[PDB]
Amino acid sequence: TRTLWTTPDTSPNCTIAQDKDSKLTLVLTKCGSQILANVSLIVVAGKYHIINNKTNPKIKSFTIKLLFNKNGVLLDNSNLGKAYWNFRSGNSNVSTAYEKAIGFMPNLVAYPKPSNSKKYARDIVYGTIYLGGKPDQPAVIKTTFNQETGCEYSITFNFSWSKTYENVEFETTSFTFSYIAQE
Amino acid sequence: YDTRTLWTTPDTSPNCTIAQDKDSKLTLVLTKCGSQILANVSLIVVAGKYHIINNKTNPKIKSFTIKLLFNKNGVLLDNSNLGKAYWNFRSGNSNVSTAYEKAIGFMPNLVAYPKPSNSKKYARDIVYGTIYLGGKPDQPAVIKTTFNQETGCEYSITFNFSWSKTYENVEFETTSFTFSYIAQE
Amino acid sequence: TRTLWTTPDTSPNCTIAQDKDSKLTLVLTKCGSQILANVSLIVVAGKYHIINNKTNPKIKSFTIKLLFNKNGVLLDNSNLGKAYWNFRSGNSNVSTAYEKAIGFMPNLVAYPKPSNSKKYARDIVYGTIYLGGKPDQPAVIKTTFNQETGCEYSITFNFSWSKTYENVEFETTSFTFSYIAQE
Ligand SMILES: CC(=O)N[C@H]1[C@H]([C@H](O)[C@H](O)CO)O[C@@](OC[C@H]2O[C@@H](O)[C@H](O)[C@@H](O)[C@H]2O)(C(=O)O)C[C@@H]1O
Ligand SMILES: CC(=O)N[C@H]1[C@H]([C@H](O)[C@H](O)CO)O[C@@](O[C@@H]2[C@@H](O)[C@H](O)O[C@H](CO)[C@@H]2O)(C(=O)O)C[C@@H]1O
Ligand SMILES: CC(=O)N[C@H]1[C@H]([C@H](O)[C@H](O)CO)O[C@@](O[C@@H]2[C@@H](O)[C@H](O)O[C@H](CO)[C@@H]2O)(C(=O)O)C[C@@H]1O
Ligand SMILES: [Zn+2]
Ligand SMILES: [Zn+2]
Ligand SMILES: [Zn+2]
Repeated sequence: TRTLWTTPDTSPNCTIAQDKDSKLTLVLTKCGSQILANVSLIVVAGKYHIINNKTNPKIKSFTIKLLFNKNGVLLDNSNLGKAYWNFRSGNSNVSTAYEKAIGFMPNLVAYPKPSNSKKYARDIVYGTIYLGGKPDQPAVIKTTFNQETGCEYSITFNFSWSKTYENVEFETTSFTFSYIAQE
Repeated sequence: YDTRTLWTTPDTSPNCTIAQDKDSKLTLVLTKCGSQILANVSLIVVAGKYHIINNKTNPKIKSFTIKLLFNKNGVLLDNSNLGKAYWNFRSGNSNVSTAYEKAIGFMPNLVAYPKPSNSKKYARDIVYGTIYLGGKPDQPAVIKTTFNQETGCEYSITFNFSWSKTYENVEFETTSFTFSYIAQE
Repeated sequence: TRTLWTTPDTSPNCTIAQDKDSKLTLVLTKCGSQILANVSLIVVAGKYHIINNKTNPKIKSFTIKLLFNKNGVLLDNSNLGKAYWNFRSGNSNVSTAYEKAIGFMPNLVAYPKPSNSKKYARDIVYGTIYLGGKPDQPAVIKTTFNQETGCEYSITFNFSWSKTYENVEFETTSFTFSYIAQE
């Protein structure tokens, strides 16, 4: 129960533009009050698989959202599929879907839901990853905690780039970050 | 201090003094993962000289420092910029009710990061990161964290915030950054 | 056995271009399914000790390799010397070489060895460190998992820079990252 993850294989588990067009590899490891997170993305098909901004000047970003209920269970309207998001067992998952993962949720006092109170930037982490592992192909991964509506907690990953990439496949290096846990 | 968390609490009540009393909330979370401490930090400035940055009217205002000084037992000293009242081991979204007396396992390692001396000062006692003001991607600032370089204490963690862009009336409140350091014990 | 490391003093323990020309400080802490890593480097002598790209325009990168066998034991072709890598015991290392550390190896499903199949970028993490701690002296540390031959697992650090440095001592700030563990 110390690690929630997508499993480390490369089987598509995420829908960005079309069904199962990407494998989001996400590992959440609970280190007490902080969750240590490691993430990467491989797009395998669809609109975001091969980026060509000469042809499509406007395709410059996309978002992957993980929505969770009060028990920390993933809601089906998340881009990530519920099928293989579970507690780890070896290189796979436990046989049964979990019913509670509140200790992996982002803290609501640190990262409040939208309200009419002042919105602070501490609920965002910025990182840079590299497409195809090439140092001159950076893309920004912006992670935001608890800013989606229709859920009790949320983790969203926005990927964007500013260079005019020509036939660059969207598959990334890995990024680590952490966040304060709800409990 | 097996896997405990030493923190500032996650609320937004000012707990730090940069230029004037209680002008900011430093949110700092230190979690012990054996020989390394996993740290998560962000800063909200609410008043004073560093609250709203205008480098067109004040081009020389480009950096400031927040210092956490600790004694031989890992206890935070009162002359640190961070206040002592809400820096303690975590209990729910708050702190345990007794001030801690020992936290040596959360201190930066003295062999990895020696106190100042006339021996060579190696760069490994610094970690650099970039955070963003207001969560805007076009508003970077550098957070430089240095271990054990202050005097008047046994251990120290110093945060230096600086920026090179010429900001015009930009509120200094930041995104979060994670780093780790080698623990003393 | 929760931390494998190099002792964080300044005694040389690594051979880049000549014997014991550097001190790699590496700490690997097992946080369950993820290893939390912290690395820095001091070059004390030889070719990479003082960088002068006016004198040597093409000296712009070097690599430090850690190669491990099936039991997670460091192999002698690694740049890091075997006498310097062991589980922590206070501020030093245990007195006898360890026999197993498979739980510290980079996961082979997440990071496969080279083969005929498509190679994904998720087996790389990029970071930037700073020479002499100066903010205007960045160098890239690229860390790759399980891409070397002659071993069962590997962690390799490639240090490179794009600026023309003139008489700059190669000793760095520290970088943290994590990776998915084998067991
Ligand atoms: C710690 C850090 O982030 N260092 C940066 C560094 C500093 O921001 C700068 O030296 C502070 O004055 O900048 C580096 O890039 C320089 C580069 O920055 C671009 O944004 C700008 O468009 C260029 O004109 C040029 O200034 C540097 O090498 O000094 C990068 C380094 O990582
Ligand atoms: C992994 C990394 O930090 N990548 C950098 C990248 C590399 O440092 C560089 O390409 C060598 O591999 O540099 C990036 O920035 C570039 C500058 O170094 C260069 O001076 O100017 C470029 C544009 O003219 C560019 O800005 C890059 O290639 O995009 C930034 C990237 O994070
Ligand atoms: C979150 C992050 O990486 N932010 C970058 C920022 C963004 O990449 C960019 O604003 C998105 O469009 O870019 C910064 O640097 C800019 C350069 O990428 C650009 O080519 O030139 C700009 C000046 O005209 C600027 O230098 C930025 O906006 O400051 C750097 C920042 O870290
Ligand atoms: Zn593809
Ligand atoms: Zn304000
Ligand atoms: Zn010398």
